[PDB]
Amino acid sequence: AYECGKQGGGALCPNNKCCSRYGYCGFGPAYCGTGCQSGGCCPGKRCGDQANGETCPNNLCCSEDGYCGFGSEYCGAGCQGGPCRADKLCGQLCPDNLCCSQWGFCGLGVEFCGDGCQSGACCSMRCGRQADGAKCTNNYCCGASGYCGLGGDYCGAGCQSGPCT
Amino acid sequence: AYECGKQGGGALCPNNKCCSRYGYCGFGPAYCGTGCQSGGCCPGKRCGDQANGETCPNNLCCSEDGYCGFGSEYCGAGCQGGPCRADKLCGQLCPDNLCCSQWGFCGLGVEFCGDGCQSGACCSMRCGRQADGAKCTNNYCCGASGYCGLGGDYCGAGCQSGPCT
Ligand SMILES: CC(=O)N[C@@H]1[C@@H](O)[C@H](O)[C@@H](CO)O[C@@H]1O
Ligand SMILES: CC(=O)N[C@@H]1[C@@H](O)[C@H](O)[C@@H](CO)O[C@@H]1O
Ligand SMILES: CC(=O)N[C@@H]1[C@@H](O)[C@H](O)[C@@H](CO)O[C@@H]1O
Repeated sequence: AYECGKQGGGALCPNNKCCSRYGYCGFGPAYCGTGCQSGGCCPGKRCGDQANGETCPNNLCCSEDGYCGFGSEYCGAGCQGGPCRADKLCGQLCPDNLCCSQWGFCGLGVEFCGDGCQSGACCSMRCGRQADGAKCTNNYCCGASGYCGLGGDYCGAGCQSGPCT
Repeated sequence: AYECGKQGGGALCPNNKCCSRYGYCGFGPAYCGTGCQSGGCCPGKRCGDQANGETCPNNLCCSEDGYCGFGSEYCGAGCQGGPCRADKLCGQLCPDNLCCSQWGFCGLGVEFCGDGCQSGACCSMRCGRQADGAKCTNNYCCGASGYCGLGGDYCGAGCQSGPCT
């Protein structure tokens, strides 16, 4: 019956819906208040230096104060994670599986994850016996066909390297 | 069994994991490629004026070209949805259940959702008998104890107004 959070296999709710302490999605104090696991919690979840490095769920910004949210107070000056307004440098893996572009910035989409992607959720990174025994980054699995990724297709049967099986 | 997407009751994957066309979470072409439903799809999902006004899942930015991603190319100049680097005004709902602050900016966290929150995922917006008949915004439900929210706790038993079931 569960939808989200520790009860629901770590799933997130769509459209910033809060995951309650009990593992269901909604808005209002029952969901977003005490025990809120993810989504638009109020107050925001604790993040960054103020929670042992933990990033914000649902790609929220981590404020200078170490709360999760959106707006200039969270993403602007002093932002310490999520889609901060500042460019995010890498080369230092990108947080939360963001791609590190060939030019050393974090992002998602083909400019980051496509040609020249260094690490993170690259579109098409080759590995294993199809790529000279090359390893995957980010502790991803090498799939049977010698592509990097995660999930059963890469970590399951035929997995060559990384956290197989 | 299913984790995400249409098969998984609309759930998102954590940490920008792609939801495959079959409703499981992963990375690599099988998850992020053709039929990717959410997460760090490659290419990015279509969005905004190239997708009938659909917003990006997982609070990705919608680029001026109508793709979902992160980085300056997506959130910077031309950004048409998600956590764009530009401040977002409201007064005129916010997208994606973001709170419209008392000052007329969209965001999440207490500065937006707390005291003076006009609409969206407000922390504690009063409604119903306890608020002299006041209506919720966003087509939220007014719960039994007179707060605005969504989910079973608000739309279910005791729901006073909005789309009660
Ligand atoms: C794909 C990539 O890494 N692009 C970056 C861009 O995100 C960043 O804003 C800019 C800063 O000068 O440098 C590059 O163009
Ligand atoms: C395309 C898609 O649904 N991929 C899933 C994969 O994520 C999952 O972990 C595995 C176990 O069922 O096999 C599937 O095909
Ligand atoms: C809580 C709130 O609405 N704060 C906004 C801030 O997010 C925005 O960047 C600024 C623009 O001038 O106006 C206010 O300070």
